[PDB]
Amino acid sequence: TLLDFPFSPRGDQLPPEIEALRAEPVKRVRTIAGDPAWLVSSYALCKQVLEDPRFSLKDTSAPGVPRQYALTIPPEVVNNMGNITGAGLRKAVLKAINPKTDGLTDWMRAHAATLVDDILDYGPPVDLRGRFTNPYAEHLHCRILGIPQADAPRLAASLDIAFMNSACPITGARLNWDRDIAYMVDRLDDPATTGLMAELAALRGNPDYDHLTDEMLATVGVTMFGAGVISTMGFLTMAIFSLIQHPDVWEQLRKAPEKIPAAVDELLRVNLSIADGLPRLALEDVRLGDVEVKKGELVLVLVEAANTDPAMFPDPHTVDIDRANAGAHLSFGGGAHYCPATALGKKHAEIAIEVLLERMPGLRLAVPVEQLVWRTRFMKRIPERLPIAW
Ligand code: HEM
Repeated sequence: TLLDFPFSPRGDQLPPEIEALRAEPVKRVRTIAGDPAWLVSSYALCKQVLEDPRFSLKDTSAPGVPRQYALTIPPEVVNNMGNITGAGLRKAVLKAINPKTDGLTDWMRAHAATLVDDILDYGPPVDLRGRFTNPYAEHLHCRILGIPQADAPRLAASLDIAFMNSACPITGARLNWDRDIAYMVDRLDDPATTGLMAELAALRGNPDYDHLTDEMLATVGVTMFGAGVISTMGFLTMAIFSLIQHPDVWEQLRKAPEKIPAAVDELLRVNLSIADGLPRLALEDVRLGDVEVKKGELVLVLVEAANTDPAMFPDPHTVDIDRANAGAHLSFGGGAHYCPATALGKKHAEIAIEVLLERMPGLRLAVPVEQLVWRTRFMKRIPERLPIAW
């Protein structure tokens, strides 16, 4: 029957399957859920799908439609950012994730210094994921949300199930969802709560927002923490791994730290942290390249193939931190559903790389690359541990 998608959980190299997709930039695949989908792999056609309102994100959660994998979340939260905007909270949300809000940029530089010094004090080797990228990501999201740093562990423990890419519903996902919601409701009335959750609590009783239940405000906190932490931890872990795989680039940034912002664009382009496709349901019959896509069919945007399309990025496998169009990568999506937290994502990664170059310039892998354990059937490619020495 059909070519199975996805291809490999290994994040050390592009799956070999990508090369054969170049002759068939729209190809029918069988998904994890066992459903047909169109896998789109050229930069031009991926951009077209992301920018065209005939390709719906919201409709991928409708009942009975072809799926990539099973939902771990209630259906209505697939269009989270739209339910957020619709409810009048967009302003509060966009403020909390702005890296210029309440000294957030200064806090990230300061806290990254603390986490790396704690690692330096213990000596090598350490698991960089467990001891740096996890807490750096989780603590950022505790600060944004206004909840205690000490609660990061209970909320992060959910994400190993929440972002699974499973053929079947997961009983653990519903139990974790209900527990994290109940926790976030408790934070609304907690006198200690600050940040986004304190601003969301304050809207209650404001006549305009009588439609906003405690569960609905709690949904904003839970989904922001989950999406934000898995994305920042996933990307940053694999951006550092890419710098370990390209020591010449690590060395360019040691001598030229002013190039770090541009280097993060080029790492967004080549990193292999995305293990799935960006899903869209066709609202209408659309010709996409050579393929007549039918109304109600599932389309998957393959970011890692788009970002290495030589038509758009000549010499695509070269990591060039001076690449003029590095910024045109699809790793933050595009069109109506473009990541709203790109300023924070970039700044978070820039600062971590800056602090590691300054305080741990001899950073290297502590194990043979083949001894990494790649997480299977998960939305991200990540090594369970990233053992490093210096
Ligand atoms: C740091 C690296 C990050 C990466 C690589 C990343 C990547 C992405 C991508 C690819 C999408 C588009 C999904 C699609 O088109 O179907 C997206 C959307 C989104 N991201 Fe990010 N993201 C990052 C950080 C964050 C953070 C820190 C937050 C914090 C709250 C966040 C919240 C969201 C939300 C709510 C959406 C949905 C947008 C919508 O439906 O309009 N992201 N992200």
